[PDB]
Amino acid sequence: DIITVTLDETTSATKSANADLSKTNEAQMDPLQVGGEELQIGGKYNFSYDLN
Amino acid sequence: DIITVTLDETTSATKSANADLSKTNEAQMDPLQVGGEELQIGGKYNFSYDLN
Repeated sequence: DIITVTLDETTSATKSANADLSKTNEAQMDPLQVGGEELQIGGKYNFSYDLN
Repeated sequence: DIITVTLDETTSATKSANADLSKTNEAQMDPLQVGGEELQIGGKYNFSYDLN
């Protein structure tokens, strides 16, 4: 038996995925000055730091 | 038995998170002058400081 087929096909598929991570640090301190002079810890260490 | 499936799928998912921290200090004092002369504590220390 003869049967006619209408070819009408349309398929479409998409997918996506993304990720992000970020972190930052910034800590800075000038040498501490008390009494007109620069404070010293130990023998050669200041009250200062720098992180980045 | 023949069953027709209509492919209609749509999924979407998002997520986000962020954080902040901040701190600052700024203390400054000029050398104290009383009586026309610069006050001295101990033998060599002023009344001044500088923090940052």
